[PDB]
Amino acid sequence: SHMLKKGMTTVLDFHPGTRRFLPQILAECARRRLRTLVLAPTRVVLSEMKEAFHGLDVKFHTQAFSAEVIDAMCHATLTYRMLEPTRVVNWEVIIMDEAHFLDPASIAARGWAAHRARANESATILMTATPPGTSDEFPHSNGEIEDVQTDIPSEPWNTGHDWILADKRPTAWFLPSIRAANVMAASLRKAGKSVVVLNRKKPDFILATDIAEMGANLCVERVLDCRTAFKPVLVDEGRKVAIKGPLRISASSAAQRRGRIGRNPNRDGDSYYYSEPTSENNAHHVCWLEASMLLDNMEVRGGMVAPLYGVEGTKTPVSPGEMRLRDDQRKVFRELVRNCDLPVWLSWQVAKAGLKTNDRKWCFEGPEEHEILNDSGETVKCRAPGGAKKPLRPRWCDERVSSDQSALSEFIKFAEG
Repeated sequence: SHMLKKGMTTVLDFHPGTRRFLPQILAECARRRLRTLVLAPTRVVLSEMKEAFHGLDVKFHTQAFSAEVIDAMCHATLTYRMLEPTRVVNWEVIIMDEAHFLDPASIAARGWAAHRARANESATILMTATPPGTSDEFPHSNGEIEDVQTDIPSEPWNTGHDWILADKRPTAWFLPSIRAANVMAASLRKAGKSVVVLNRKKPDFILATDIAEMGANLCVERVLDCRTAFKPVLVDEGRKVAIKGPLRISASSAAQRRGRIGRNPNRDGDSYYYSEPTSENNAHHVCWLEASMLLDNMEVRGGMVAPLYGVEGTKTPVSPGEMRLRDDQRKVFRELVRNCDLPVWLSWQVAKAGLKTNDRKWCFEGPEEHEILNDSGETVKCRAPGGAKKPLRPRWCDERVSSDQSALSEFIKFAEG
């Protein structure tokens, strides 16, 4: 009942299925004239807020926050302004929608918002059906759900899975990779089905690798779940970032994938098919340390140190405050992540070293074991600073910059300029 009181932290575990409650809690924020911050996990959810808030006086920051008692923005848009030594904003209420996403900016924002609550500067409200620290693969739903443990193919099949296409309800299918989704998509369309592939009108199939691109608009009665995903994992005693998979997903991630169906109280019998078990052993995933780096470098009133939120403090391998940088170090760290589209972990390695954004030498002073290949198997090479064609070796290896042709291409454009 004291949601909007400074010092209060409140988790709201509404059944899935932004359009009803959030407009109301913002209204009382307006009547109380409390400076409110509304955080969204994705640009999709942020756009749905624009429609849901049309009768409200809310400032949306769809690109930057460089300047109305309610502010609405994405987690990343908040994290990156906090990386600058700038004017602190006394947000008295902080509301986070879908406070369960596990990208580093989302995690660090939870610890940031949770810190302002403990510091008595803000009231913090987290909204998610799967709060952090919950590990239940089958939580409550509005309508009853049919759970089925069964073998689900990852590649197209010519025998033994009649039940998939024999069901006619609109279906969402979570697959390990976009490559698998694209391959599967063509095989389902040659089978006569309508397919839509979500990536960076009702189809018979919607294929995606996560729930990030899915708004509340999506209408689906059945979910197939490979329950796997590739992840950026820390390897080699934590001095390299490698991509590994297909790995198991956590119980909350499977609960969120399953949460796409069962949203109607009137409709029972929605079906969720899965095979793989889940796993919570993910402390070696790089996103926790990347969340620490970000949070241990976001501006806070008083310059104080904050741990990650709740159970997410157990997952990070460092200790609160450990990844803080000097301001001159940090501005390269902020500039490299924001405008050069480089992984958070890698950008922190250059800032701890002391190099500068326009200097691209570190792309070259690396050992040959750090050399990057291509899809055809050859070793790529590009222009070093000064026009010298010198070989491409990162001083710190982060396999995210060479995961596909699109990655190392744009990583080369970073090396050349």
